[PDB]
Amino acid sequence: ERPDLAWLDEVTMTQLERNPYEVYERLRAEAPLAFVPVLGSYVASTAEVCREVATSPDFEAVITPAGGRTFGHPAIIGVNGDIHADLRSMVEPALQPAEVDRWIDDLVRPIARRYLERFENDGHAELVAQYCEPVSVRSLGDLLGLQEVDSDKLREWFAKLNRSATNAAVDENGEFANPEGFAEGDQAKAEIRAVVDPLIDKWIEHPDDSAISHWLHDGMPPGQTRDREYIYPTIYVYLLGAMQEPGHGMASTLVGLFSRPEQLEEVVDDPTLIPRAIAEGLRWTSPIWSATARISTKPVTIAGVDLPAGTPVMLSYGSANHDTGKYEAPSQYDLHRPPLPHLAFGAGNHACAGIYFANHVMRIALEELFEAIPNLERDTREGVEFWGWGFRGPTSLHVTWEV
Ligand code: HEM
Ligand SMILES: COc1ccccc1O
Repeated sequence: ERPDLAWLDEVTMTQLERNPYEVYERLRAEAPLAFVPVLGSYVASTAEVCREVATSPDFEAVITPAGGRTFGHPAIIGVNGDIHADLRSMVEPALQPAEVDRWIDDLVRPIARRYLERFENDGHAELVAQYCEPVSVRSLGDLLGLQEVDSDKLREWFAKLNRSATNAAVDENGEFANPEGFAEGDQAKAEIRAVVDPLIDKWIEHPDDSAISHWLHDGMPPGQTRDREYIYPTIYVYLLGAMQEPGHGMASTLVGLFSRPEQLEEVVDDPTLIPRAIAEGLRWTSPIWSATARISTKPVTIAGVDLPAGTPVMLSYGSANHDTGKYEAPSQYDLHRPPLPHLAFGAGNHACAGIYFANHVMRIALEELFEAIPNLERDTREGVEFWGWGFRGPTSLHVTWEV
């Protein structure tokens, strides 16, 4: 235990979920690599340390403890070597930029319009539930082959998997403090199995253009498919973050723009600025805030800390994206910040595989929103609360417009 960091013993899991930025501002200054007792792990808080660990030859991926309890093996985020190479080859075809550009407009734009048509003349909406989450899940769900799974159900599953995979608190002995918090993750997985097993049965015999059919068949000898137990953990990884994060990025970008009314006006007037607005939104409130980790494979010294082999380090990219070595007043959303590197998609061989797709989902969603409701305003009678340490985003976004 590091003596000058004794204050970390009193940091709680609830504090980090409600708002992790004050604790992490101290970590960035005091200890860029620091052991946080309630998380049971070293955490990397600065841009230099996160990028170093994520790209180091002396580290490889490891799943967080609660992530492992939630996803099992081989989750694409938690494995390395030949298995990781295979799972990357499995997921990459539909995410290739030239491929996304073929069909992303015809996928997302009619989905955004469908959800907008439900409320665009109301004069009020809660955009997280009514727009950002539905467009995110319906887009990806259709790409995957889950057309028949309602957006309400996809939203419920990612919320249960989020809480399970971020159920990280440990007690004085390093044991999970809230073991009952994994039960709703187990229940989501059981429901997913009941829906998806018959789809896999069908795709094995009758392949189609759905992404999960391609995960079963691509790259395989004739008449063979990847075993469903081998792909289900990556299906679960998708049904948490890939379903959740484009909605979170959309919504955080909107909260940021509302916080800078002159910048919201600029972006509504000039939608070619939407990609810049989104990149700043991701830096400003990173959707994947501290959900992944790496483990040393040899003894290594990082940020002055001598780590043995086998040491996990959580990558708190959402903190690294407020590093004041890189950014001026990072807690302020600013469209006009210079377009600098950021870590909201991670780094290294385990960096996000879906960046290009995700950026287009968020872009098309915001384009359609501002076209439909150009006089959109935040409802300032309602607070926006952000929640989450592992995955972070606004829990609601009440808006109003003159009808
Ligand atoms: C704005 C939305 C998104 C954000 C901010 C985001 C961010 C991230 C981050 C931070 C990681 C971990 C990287 C690391 O540990 O260094 C990651 C991993 C990953 N993401 Fe994205 N993600 C988003 C959307 C998506 C979508 C929509 C997909 C799929 C269609 C996707 C697929 C993946 C995959 C497959 C991985 C695992 C990569 C690996 O471990 O090799 N992401 N993402
Ligand atoms: C793409 O989904 C994830 C990325 C990182 C950690 C958990 C996820 O579900």
